[PDB]
Amino acid sequence: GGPTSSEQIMKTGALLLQGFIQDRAGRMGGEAPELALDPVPQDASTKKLSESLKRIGDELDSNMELQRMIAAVDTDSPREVFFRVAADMFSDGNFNWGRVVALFYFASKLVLKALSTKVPELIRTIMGWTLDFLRERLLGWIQDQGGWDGLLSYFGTGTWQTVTIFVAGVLTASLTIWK
Repeated sequence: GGPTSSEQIMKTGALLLQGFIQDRAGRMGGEAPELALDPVPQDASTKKLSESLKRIGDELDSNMELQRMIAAVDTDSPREVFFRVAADMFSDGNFNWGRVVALFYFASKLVLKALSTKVPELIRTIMGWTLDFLRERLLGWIQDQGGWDGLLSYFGTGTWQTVTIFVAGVLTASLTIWK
């Protein structure tokens, strides 16, 4: 399977994270135009997947408990908090798509806080952390699931707002451990 190839899984991860960031920070992704990361085009399927992730992210953006905990995160040096939260969400050795979405949402939120200073740098740095965690911890599971396509089934039509309560809850819980 082509979507089961590690290269395709990484590329879709990068494109999903990029689109998440370029929604609330605008073109240039970061800031400095000579350092902007080009938006790599999405095929129809990846666009459907990005649009779904946008709506789930918008729902998470209205979860005030989650937003309070995200806001508490120091974005000067976010290495420690990012990796502790990422590890914590997967510490039971299990995987599900809600945790993946929670991770990519969290990564994108951290970048948009670092919107203060060094955005193209924090964008690259946090994107790198996220894709490294994807490759080291999640890629095999995504391969065994047949690619990114399975994400949509986790939220279901007409139940995705219910599912997002549980997504917010796992991310909120991890951030509480590091509060």
